[PDB]
Amino acid sequence: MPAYACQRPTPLTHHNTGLSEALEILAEAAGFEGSEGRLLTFCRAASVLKALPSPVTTLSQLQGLPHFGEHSSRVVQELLEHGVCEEVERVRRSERYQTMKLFTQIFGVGVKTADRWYREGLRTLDDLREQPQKLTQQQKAGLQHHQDLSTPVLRSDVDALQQVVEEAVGQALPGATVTLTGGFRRGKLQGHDVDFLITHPKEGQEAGLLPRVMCRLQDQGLILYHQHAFERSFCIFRLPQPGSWKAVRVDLVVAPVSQFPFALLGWTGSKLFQRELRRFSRKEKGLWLNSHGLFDPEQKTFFQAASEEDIFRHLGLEYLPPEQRNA
DNA sequence: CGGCATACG
DNA sequence: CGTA
DNA sequence: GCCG
Ligand SMILES: Nc1nc2c([nH]c(=O)n2[C@H]2C[C@H](O)[C@@H](COP(=O)(O)OP(=O)(O)OP(=O)(O)O)O2)c(=O)[nH]1
Ligand SMILES: [Ca+2]
Ligand SMILES: [Ca+2]
Ligand SMILES: [Cl-]
Ligand code: NA
Repeated sequence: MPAYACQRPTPLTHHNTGLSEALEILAEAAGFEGSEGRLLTFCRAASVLKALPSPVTTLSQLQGLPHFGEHSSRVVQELLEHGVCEEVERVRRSERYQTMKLFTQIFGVGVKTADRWYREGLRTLDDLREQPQKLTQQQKAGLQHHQDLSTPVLRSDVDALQQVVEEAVGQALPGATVTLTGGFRRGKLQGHDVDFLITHPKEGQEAGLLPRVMCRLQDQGLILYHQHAFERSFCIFRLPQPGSWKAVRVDLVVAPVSQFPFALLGWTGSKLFQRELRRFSRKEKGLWLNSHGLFDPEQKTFFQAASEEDIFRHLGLEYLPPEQRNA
């Protein structure tokens, strides 16, 4: 078992679902307390279990796995012995956990805002709706649309939506393309939102595209919310339903074709996979990775990539298709 | 012990 | 601060 | 919380 998640395949479905879920509750709780280091360790330990070829049945099977020390091992031990880990259950039922989860799920609310609201004594969505002058415009939209946004987006909804985005994109810039990224590209049958990456095969033609796309989608009556030069838009969109519609979150991002493989890689995720890939790049290869490129700070040069395959090759990693990046 | 990804709106 |  |  290699130490970095980007060095091993992680499928979407696996053989240690209950154990990984438990560790991820502790990760999430660590994040609510601003403990990013402990969040990372618990996430990494969970991901290791996702990468195993069979179920963990005995404590000795953790021997030598990376990211399993005293704490993560005791969590697995208790689950294996009793079907339950008392620490995890105590977190699950804490008012702090439940409220921080509720608040941070709102579009426009992060951990820092949720925490402040918590310290002010706020506990429920109706507590937030009573004092709406305290909310940003983004938070107001998040709160109004919270119920629809809490419902998973189905993969079967996505093609119709991609077609409406493609129509708007084609008018904004003929020849521009739309690629489905995120968890759906990794094989997920549901997600909390849809992610589209937009480019054009002629370098430079994509400059100024996103505002033109957004104005057209808004003219079609499809945009319930958006922030508005820019290149990422975090939208709420009107998705058709039988006799009606529902609000869904859609992310749109533009990249020049030169950057497209880096953007595709980044936006395809998973989040842990990307953090691990960027950590690997910098710490093991001395190269700086982001969704725009890969930089050699000694040479002061950017690596040209025509494909995700190029990027794994420039990092000395075995290629993983999107379906094996579910770290 | 230091480090923990790295951007844009 | 929020967002990916 | 864990590695290196
Ligand atoms: N949410 C999130 N995504 C990030 C971050 N950094 C980063 O590179 N990404 C990449 C990894 C994600 O897989 C990708 C798209 O984000 P997402 O939240 O829509 O995640 P997803 O498609 O995998 O999940 P879901 O919609 O199925 O719930 O963006 C981050 O801080 N938060
Ligand atoms: Ca998504
Ligand atoms: Ca998204
Ligand atoms: Cl970036
Ligand atoms: Na939020």
